[PDB]
Amino acid sequence: YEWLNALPKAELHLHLEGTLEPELLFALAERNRIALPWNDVETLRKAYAFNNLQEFLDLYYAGADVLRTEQDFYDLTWAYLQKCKAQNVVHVEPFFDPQTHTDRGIPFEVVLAGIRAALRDGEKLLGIRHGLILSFLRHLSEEQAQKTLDQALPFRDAFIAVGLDSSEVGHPPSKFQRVFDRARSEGFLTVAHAGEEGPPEYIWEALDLLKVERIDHGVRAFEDERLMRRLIDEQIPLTVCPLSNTKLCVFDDMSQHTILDMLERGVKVTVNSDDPAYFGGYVTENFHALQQSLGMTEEQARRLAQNSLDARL
Ligand SMILES: Clc1ncnc2[nH]cnc12
Ligand SMILES: [Zn+2]
Repeated sequence: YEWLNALPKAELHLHLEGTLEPELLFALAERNRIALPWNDVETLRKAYAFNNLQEFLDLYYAGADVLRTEQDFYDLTWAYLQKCKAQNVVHVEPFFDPQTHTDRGIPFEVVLAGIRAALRDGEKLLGIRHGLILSFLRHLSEEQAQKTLDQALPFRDAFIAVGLDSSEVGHPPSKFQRVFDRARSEGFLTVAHAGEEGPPEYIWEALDLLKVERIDHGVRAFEDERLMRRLIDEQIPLTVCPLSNTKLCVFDDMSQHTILDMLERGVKVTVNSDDPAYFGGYVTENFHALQQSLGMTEEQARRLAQNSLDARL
């Protein structure tokens, strides 16, 4: 572990809202004077049992209530930048979900201020380079996304890419092709969750329609050889999330996980923690689960760590 923790890494698939620890959640609630459904930290922590993506999501959004002030968004981001320091993540390209917050009345500018501040502290004090990614909520309309992109236009230099998360199945990338088109046009790079719960088809759609620069998750590509051959050939990065997939039941066990398999095949896979407060591990704890349940070698360790550097935007 300490050896794994010492490796230099990049984290390219990480949702800031999913770094919200039960302890922080209770504290922000107290500061904001909010009566929580949950009786204590322990009761909330026990609630992190999932049978799929949605059950997690419903919870994950409920937690966003305590996020209300610039200082809230600072605290959340800075706490994660500190974990990055502990685990020697020297670089971050994190997600946030503007709509989760703006739809609750919080001004877009407040959300951004607190995160940006934290990120500045991250680089000047911690030596952590960052590339903020703005994610669209895919269960919601393209209209709503467009409205969000309009909010982001004045801020466009704060974001290296637009992303796409939330309930994957039944909301294909094609749903958002116009806004993504428009985003690239306004000079955004792009990325997307594809093939977490949804079919490989969604991953071709991400590559070709949404013109992503990397596939987030992407594990279900394993069912599609033609796709595999493309991944391997184009060296398109995949931001894979071990704990997330186990917690969400994408795999029934860590021993069933295919990330090493892909790696030995030449796929440019990376190790990321995704929603660390909900999956019980930051990036180092992900590498470690690989070692424990799949006898990952120090060899493959260094290799996955290096891909995360290579795949930076
Ligand atoms: Cl991994 C993932 N998939 C869909 N929605 C999400 N929100 C935070 N992480 C997410
Ligand atoms: Zn994710």
